[PDB]
Amino acid sequence: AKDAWEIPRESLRLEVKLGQGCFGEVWMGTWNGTTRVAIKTLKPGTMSPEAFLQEAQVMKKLRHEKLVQLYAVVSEEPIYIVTEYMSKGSLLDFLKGEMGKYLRLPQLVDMAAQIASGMAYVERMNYVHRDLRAANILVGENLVCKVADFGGAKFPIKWTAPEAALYGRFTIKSDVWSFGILLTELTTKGRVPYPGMVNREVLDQVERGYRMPCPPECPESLHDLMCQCWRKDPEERPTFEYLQAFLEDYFTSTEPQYQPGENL
Ligand SMILES: COc1ccc(Nc2ncnc(-c3cccnc3Nc3cc(NC(=O)c4ccc(CN5CCN(C)CC5)cc4)ccc3C)n2)cc1
Repeated sequence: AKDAWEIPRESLRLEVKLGQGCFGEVWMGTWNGTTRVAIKTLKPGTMSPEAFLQEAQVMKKLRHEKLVQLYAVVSEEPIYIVTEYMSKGSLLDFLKGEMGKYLRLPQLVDMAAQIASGMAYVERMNYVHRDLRAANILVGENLVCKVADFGGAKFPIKWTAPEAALYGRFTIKSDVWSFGILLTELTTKGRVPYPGMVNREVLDQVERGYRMPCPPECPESLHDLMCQCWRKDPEERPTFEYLQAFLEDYFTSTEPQYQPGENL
């Protein structure tokens, strides 16, 4: 006796290795021979089985067309987590790669709108992401983007709100700060934010009120949105609901005069 999420081990086929960790592996493959899936492995005796199925428990109560969807679990060791497959890989890779170069503002704002949509769901459900950035966004056909999480210790300090990096105060509002940084990533073809700066200068500078400038060819109105996401006070930051609707309507309500340029 166990979950309706459980599947028989023969229904899974692991076709292509998408990468490795110290806790296991991730593969693209097939489920019931018909459906393309992403499959995550737990190397047994390298981390708690309970600690691995934590994610799966969380992903069970999560269901949105812009969050990576859990498909199934093999909940006894060797454990397996199975999700939908996103054919185009990370937004980060997609932005810097050969696709990057044809993306203009209308595709990029649309992508931001989807991510804001997935995040407004996270907001509605009172969850926190904690590592929102282009490396945790997945791209599918048709420029579908979805919010993922691939997993102190380390720090993506550059994407992380000050009250979070410094005192561990992670909220939906610290995700909003990150979303602002993700907007720069989307407008610079995936360049690392705060160019030339290192972690300590970023922390020193942002604390004194430095904010990245408007990217080249990015409308000021979009840079203003970023700046609202970067307000010193976490509660001055807007909601993802606001963000989602601002970006959906962008080319009618905010930049109706927009003309394509060289990069954006
Ligand atoms: C060329 O290169 C590639 C690479 C990838 C792909 N296509 C692909 N499509 C699908 N998934 C993967 C994928 C790749 C690598 C690792 N994981 C992947 N997906 C995946 C994702 C998850 N989990 C999540 O995304 C996730 C998302 C949100 C949450 C919410 N929490 C966040 C944490 N908070 C503190 C609480 C709330 C929790 C978990 C679990 C299991 C798997 C297998 N790749 C194609 C080509």
